[PDB]
Amino acid sequence: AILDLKSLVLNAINYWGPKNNNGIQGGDFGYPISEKQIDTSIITSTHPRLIPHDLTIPQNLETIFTTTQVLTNNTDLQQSQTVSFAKKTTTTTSTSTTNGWTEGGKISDTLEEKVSVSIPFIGEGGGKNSTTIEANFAHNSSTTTFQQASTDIEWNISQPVLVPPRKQVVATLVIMGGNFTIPMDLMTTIDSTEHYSGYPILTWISSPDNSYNGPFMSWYFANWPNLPSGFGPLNSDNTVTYTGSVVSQVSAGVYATVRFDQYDIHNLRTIEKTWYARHATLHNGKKISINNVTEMAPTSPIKTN
Amino acid sequence: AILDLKSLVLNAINYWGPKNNNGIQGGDFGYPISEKQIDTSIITSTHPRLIPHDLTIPQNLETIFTTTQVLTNNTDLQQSQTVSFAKKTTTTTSTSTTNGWTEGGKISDTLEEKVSVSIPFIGEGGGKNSTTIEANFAHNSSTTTFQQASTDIEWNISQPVLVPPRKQVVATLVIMGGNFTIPMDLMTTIDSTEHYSGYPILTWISSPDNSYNGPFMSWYFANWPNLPSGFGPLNSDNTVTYTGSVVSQVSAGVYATVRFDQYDIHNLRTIEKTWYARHATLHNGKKISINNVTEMAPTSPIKTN
Repeated sequence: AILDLKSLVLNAINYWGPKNNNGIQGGDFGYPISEKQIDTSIITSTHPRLIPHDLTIPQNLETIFTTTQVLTNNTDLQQSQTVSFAKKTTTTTSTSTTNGWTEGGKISDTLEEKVSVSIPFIGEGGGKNSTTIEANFAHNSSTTTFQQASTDIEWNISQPVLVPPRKQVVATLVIMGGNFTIPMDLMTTIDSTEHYSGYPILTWISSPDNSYNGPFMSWYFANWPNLPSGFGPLNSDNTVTYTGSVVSQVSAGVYATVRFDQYDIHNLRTIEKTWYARHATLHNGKKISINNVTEMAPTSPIKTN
Repeated sequence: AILDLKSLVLNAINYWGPKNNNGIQGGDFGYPISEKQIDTSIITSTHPRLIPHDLTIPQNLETIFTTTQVLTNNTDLQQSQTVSFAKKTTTTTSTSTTNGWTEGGKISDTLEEKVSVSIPFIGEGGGKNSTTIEANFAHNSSTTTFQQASTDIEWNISQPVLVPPRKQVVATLVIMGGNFTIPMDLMTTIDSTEHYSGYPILTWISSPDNSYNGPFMSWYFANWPNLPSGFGPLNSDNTVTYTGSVVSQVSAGVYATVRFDQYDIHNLRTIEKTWYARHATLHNGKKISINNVTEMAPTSPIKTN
């Protein structure tokens, strides 16, 4: 859930009040105090960090783009030709907070973070592969509403291919992608715009006639016996880190292959020969063995001793 | 357990052999082959990484060192004196592999890694605190035997203290430490000293007369249907990462305080007054509010509006 930090602060104040006056020397604030006697607008959220719980089970992929290039040689000499693809695709992430916090109902501005996430994946025919993708993730600890972010990438594939005399070679680019659900921790640190004696002031406590006030320091929040589980200990700078959580839905292209089909130039109905470029290209630009993502186990010759 | 990678490699070879000869073009290796027909000594373990599963429950501490310094003023003028402590302590870690692997029973050389680990801790009186310690961890994926490592640190505490006329002030240093059990992942990557077509060769397969051989490439290991769970997919460089595990026992000093007791110089039997230095010192050298680790809630004055 999205916890109401203002309510929790009020509850902590009303716990300590009758016991030690929240450390304030003097005053009659009239415990239990009303929410009208505090003002938590000075609370800040700092150092936000998404920490993915990286996927380990190889994920299924689907074709997300396919296109062709036609290469022709109507001469009697073999020609070294070059096939080049340049395709822009957009990775999308949709991130929703499961556990988070808000100061009294306030919705903070959504922030964006680049995060590296593991993408284990299955090739055509069932091959198991591992890679990593860096993508933009939007996040907002104050609401469960989905936060969208886009990351544009470019698939740049260049390939020399030997085109025999009187042949047409068709090159087919296929990009495989998937939809992945990635849970992450979302840590945010509670601090304040105001401090006293080294402690964030989570609110001032006003007397019922608003004539005087005293500060509510973070020590009293961190050490409040009924503090909910997601709130951490006092940090070395007297802030308190909340360990929240999100789930992100990630739609991304993962790898691309190039297939070649050769035809007699006079008969473009019948494929004479088919083969793949020896490497596939990953999202992150790395090249991997084509055998890893197709039904072609790698072969080798015998060696004499 | 410590898996026998040599046995697993043999099993993978004998799975694929009758089906596609492990991709080797020709030869009669006589499946199922004997362990005598392989040699996995070329397998390497690379990129070892300890990844702690960081502790979140604040841990209990005990006094691990205490010493004193005596400051004396037999004059009629207050004196600003300085108390200084310099104490060396040694953090120890003892790390045992739960899940790992060995090549045929071989025990690799133990390696050492500096790792940062979270240390949530409880102060005197119950205060909750958070810190981090960097320490040496020894690790060895090939054996369950404990691997020890030491990390020396220095506690340097310097404090001016105002000593009234005709008083003795005794400064007592107390260092609190604990014993923590930290589970970690231990990732190691399987590679080889030899490669063919971009793939690590996990072994050569020899004919029964040792007259010829063919390479067993990593593709066949990663895609062997009975591969045990800890072995990952093919990486982008055709290696295979094993996700192993260790448990480490960590003995470390966490924080230090300095207490002052004041006596009339003529009566060293009766404490007149006691107070603490306003900050404690952490293992990592940072200073924290003394209130965080003692039974002294922070106080504040009232402010007029």
